[PDB]
Amino acid sequence: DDHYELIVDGRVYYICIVCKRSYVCLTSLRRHFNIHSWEKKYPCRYCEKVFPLAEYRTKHEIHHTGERRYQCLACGKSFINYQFMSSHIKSVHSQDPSGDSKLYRLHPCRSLQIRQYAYLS
DNA sequence: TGCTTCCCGCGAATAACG
DNA sequence: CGTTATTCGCGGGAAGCA
Ligand SMILES: [Cl-]
Ligand SMILES: [Zn+2]
Ligand SMILES: [Zn+2]
Ligand SMILES: [Zn+2]
Repeated sequence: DDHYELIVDGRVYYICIVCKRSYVCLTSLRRHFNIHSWEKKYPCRYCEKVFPLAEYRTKHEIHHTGERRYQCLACGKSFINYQFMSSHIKSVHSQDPSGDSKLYRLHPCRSLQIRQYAYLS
C-alpha cells in the first residue's frame, strides 16, 4: 500500500510509508502521497510548470491572471492571496483577520474556472 | 526578515456508482 | 437519477528562500 496506521489513545494516525509524515485523515495522506509517486500530474495551463497537488496549481494559475480576490474591508485595497491581505491588515490596520474577523471579503474566482463555494456569493 | 510557497484538517461541490 | 465516494478550495500557521 502507501501507508501504515498508528494508534495512540484510541486515536488513529495514517503514516506515509515513504517520509513517515502523520495524517489524521486518510484523504490527506493520499493527497500528500502524490508528491512521492507523481501518479497524477497538475500542469499549469499558462506555462510549463507542473504541480503534485491540484490546489498548488490553482494558486499558481491565479498569479497568471492577476486576479485580486482578497479585499480589505477597512480601506478597500485588494490582494492576490490571504497572506498579503493578512499582512496588510495587521500592519496598516493593527487588527487580526483570524477567527471570524469580518475584516476581509474573499470574492469568488472569476478569472479562472474553479469550483465555486456558494458561501462566497 | 519580508516576501513566497507549502501544508493539512475540514467539509462543500461534484464525479462515480448502482 | 439518489447515494456514496472522491476531489480540492479554504484558513492561517509553518517552512523555505534570498
Ligand atoms: Cl480583480
Ligand atoms: Zn510522504
Ligand atoms: Zn504557470
Ligand atoms: Zn486596508
